[PDB]
Amino acid sequence: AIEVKLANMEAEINTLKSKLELTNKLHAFSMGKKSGKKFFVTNHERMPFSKVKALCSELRGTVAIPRNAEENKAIQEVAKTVAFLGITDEVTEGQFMYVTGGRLTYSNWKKDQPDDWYGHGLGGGEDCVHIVDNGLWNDISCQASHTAVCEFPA
Amino acid sequence: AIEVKLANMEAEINTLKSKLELTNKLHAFSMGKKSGKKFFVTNHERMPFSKVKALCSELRGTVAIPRNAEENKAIQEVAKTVAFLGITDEVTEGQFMYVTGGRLTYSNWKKDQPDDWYGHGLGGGEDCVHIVDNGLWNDISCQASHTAVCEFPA
Amino acid sequence: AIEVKLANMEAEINTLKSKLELTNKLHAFSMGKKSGKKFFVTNHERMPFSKVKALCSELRGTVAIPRNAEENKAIQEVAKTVAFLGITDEVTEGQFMYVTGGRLTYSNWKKDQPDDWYGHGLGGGEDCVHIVDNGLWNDISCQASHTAVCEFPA
Ligand SMILES: CC(=O)N[C@@H]1[C@@H](O)[C@@H](O)[C@@H](CO)O[C@H]1O
Ligand SMILES: CC(=O)N[C@@H]1[C@@H](O)[C@@H](O)[C@@H](CO)O[C@H]1O
Ligand SMILES: CC(=O)N[C@@H]1[C@@H](O)[C@@H](O)[C@@H](CO)O[C@H]1O
Ligand SMILES: [Ca+2]
Ligand SMILES: [Ca+2]
Ligand SMILES: [Ca+2]
Ligand SMILES: [Ca+2]
Ligand SMILES: [Ca+2]
Ligand SMILES: [Ca+2]
Ligand SMILES: [Ca+2]
Ligand SMILES: [Ca+2]
Ligand SMILES: [Ca+2]
Ligand SMILES: [Cl-]
Ligand SMILES: [Cl-]
Repeated sequence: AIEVKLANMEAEINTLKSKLELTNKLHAFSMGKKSGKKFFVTNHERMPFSKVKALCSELRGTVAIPRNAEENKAIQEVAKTVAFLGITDEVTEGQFMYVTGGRLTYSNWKKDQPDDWYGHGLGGGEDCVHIVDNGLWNDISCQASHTAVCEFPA
Repeated sequence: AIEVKLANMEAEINTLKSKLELTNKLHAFSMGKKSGKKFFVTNHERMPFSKVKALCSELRGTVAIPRNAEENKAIQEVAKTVAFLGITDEVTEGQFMYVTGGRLTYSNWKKDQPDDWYGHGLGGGEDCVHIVDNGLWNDISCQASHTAVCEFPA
Repeated sequence: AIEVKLANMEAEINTLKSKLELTNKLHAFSMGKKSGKKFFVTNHERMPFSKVKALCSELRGTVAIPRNAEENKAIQEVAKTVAFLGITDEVTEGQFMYVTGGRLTYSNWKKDQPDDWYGHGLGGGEDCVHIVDNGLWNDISCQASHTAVCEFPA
C-alpha cells in the first residue's frame, strides 16, 4: 500500500497546485489585472523608496514602472496619490535607470524636471522618481515617503 | 520509517488544503460575497461579450446572471458601470436564453426594451444584454464592449 | 525510487507552503494592510452580532476592535457604514469588555451613551457596540443587524 499512498499523494499535491494557480488568477482579476497586461497593486501606504523595493520584492514583484502612456495611466489610477516608480539615477547621476536594469526609454517628466534638487534638506539631491496626480514625473529624494505600488508580470 | 514519514506528510497536505480554503473564503469575503449568496466580481475591463465568456470560464465561473431584484442590485453595485449579463437571444431572435441554459425568467427591462436595434451599423441587431447604471436592462450588440463581471456559486 | 519520490514530495509540499504564504501576503497587501499593523476587512454585510462573531471566527480573525483613535478611524474608513465592534457588556451589565477579554483601554462614546436602552423593542437592553456617525460609539442591541468588520493581526 506504500506505492498507492505515494501515488495518491502526488495527485493530492498536483490538485493543490492547480487550485492555488486558480486562486492566484482569480485574485489578480479581482484586483484589476487586464487580460494580457501587467497589473499594479498598492496598499496605499507611504514609505521611503528602499522600503517599497523591499516590500514589492517580498511579494515577488517589483516597484511599478510605466513603459508607455497606457501603463503610466494605469499606475496613477491604481495609486490615486504620489507614488514611487522603479526608476532612479543613484548609480550614475543624471542617467535614470530602471531598478530592473537598463536606461530609461519612455519618460514623462514634468516641466523643469529632473533637477536633482538639494533644497529639501533630507541630505543629498534627488535620485528617485515619483508619479504625481496628473501623471507627470519628478525626481525626488529616495528618503522621502510616497505610496508603494508594486508591479506583477503580464 | 517511511510509513511514518508518509503519514506526517499526509497531515501536512491536509493542513495546506484547509489553509487554501481559508484563503479562498477570506478573499471572497474581502470582495463582497454575502453569506449564502452568489459571488460577483470584475476587473473593470470592457470587452465584447465573446471575451467576457472566455475570461469567466478560465476562472471557473460564469457570466453574471441576475435571478432577482437582490442579485440585480448586487451586480449593479459590483460593475459600477455598464456590464454584460449572461443572457442572449443570439440563437433565436426574441428568445433570450441564459448562457448556462434555460429561457429567461426574471427580467428588468428598460422601457421600450428589447427592441433588437440594427441602427448601430455594426453587426446584425442586438442579441446581448447589459445593465445600465440605473440597474435596468437593455439588449445590445454582442460586439459592443462592456465591463466583464463573473459569478461564482453561493 | 520510493525514498527518492518521498523526498521530492517533501520539497513539493514545502514549496507549496511558501507559495501559499506569498499569496496570503499579497492578498493582505491588496486589502490595504499597512506594514506591521493590524488590518480590517468587511464584505459590507449587515447582520446580528452573533453572526459577525461566527463569521470572523470562520475566517480566523476576530470582530474589529479599536485600540486607539488611529485604529478607530481605520475601522470607520473600511466599514463606510455603521458597524459592530468587538466590545460588549453581556457578561456584566455596565462594564464593556473586549470580546477577546479585558476592560476597555480606549473608548469613543457618543454623548449620552452607553444607555442600555430598552425602547428599541427587540427585547433586552443594549449590550453590543457599533461605531456610528463621526466615528463615535453607541451601545446597541446585539440583535440588531450592522456591518461585519473582521480584524487580522499585525
Ligand atoms: C513634488 C515635486 O514636484 N517636488 C519638486 C522638487 O523635487 C524640486 O524639483 C523643486 C524645485 O524647487 O520643485 C518641487 O516642485
Ligand atoms: C443603452 C441603450 O439603451 N441603448 C439603446 C440601443 O440599444 C437601441 O435600443 C437604441 C434604439 O433607439 O436606443 C438606445 O438607447
Ligand atoms: C443608532 C443610535 O444611536 N441609537 C440610540 C439607541 O441605542 C438608544 O440609545 C436611544 C435612546 O433614545 O438613542 C438612539 O440614538
Ligand atoms: Ca546622485
Ligand atoms: Ca539625481
Ligand atoms: Ca525634482
Ligand atoms: Ca438576432
Ligand atoms: Ca436580438
Ligand atoms: Ca436595445
Ligand atoms: Ca445586559
Ligand atoms: Ca448593556
Ligand atoms: Ca444606546
Ligand atoms: Cl536621493
Ligand atoms: Cl443586547
